[PDB]
Amino acid sequence: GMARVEYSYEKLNDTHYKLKLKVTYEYRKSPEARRLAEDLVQAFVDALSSLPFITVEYEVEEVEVE
Amino acid sequence: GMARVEYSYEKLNDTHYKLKLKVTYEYRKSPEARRLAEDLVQAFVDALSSLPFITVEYEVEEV
Repeated sequence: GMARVEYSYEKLNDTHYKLKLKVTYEYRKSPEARRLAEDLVQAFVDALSSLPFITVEYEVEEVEVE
Repeated sequence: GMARVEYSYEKLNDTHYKLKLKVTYEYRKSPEARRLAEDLVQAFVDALSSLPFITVEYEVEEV
């Protein structure tokens, strides 16, 4: 399908960067692509949240088709 | 299909960091899932690598 990731981030004094990711993707009505997209986005979520020197917030947006 | 993202990192400064990623996935015979997995990886990477406080090194493996 197709995917997009735009972000907002904020830097305050002595406070590690705060990051918000907006994840939008289309799975073209394919169940395997939907399962794989949710598993992969979640896998990226677990990797980025674990980073201790940055605060990560998420917004995921599924789209059936273009 | 299932997917997995291994990760590591190291300190460059107290603001700049180096993030390493290893993405593994399967597409379950679905062409749409395969391209979607790759577009998702490219989107995350381009977004993270555009952050001035992050440098990204990554590899992708199919299973």
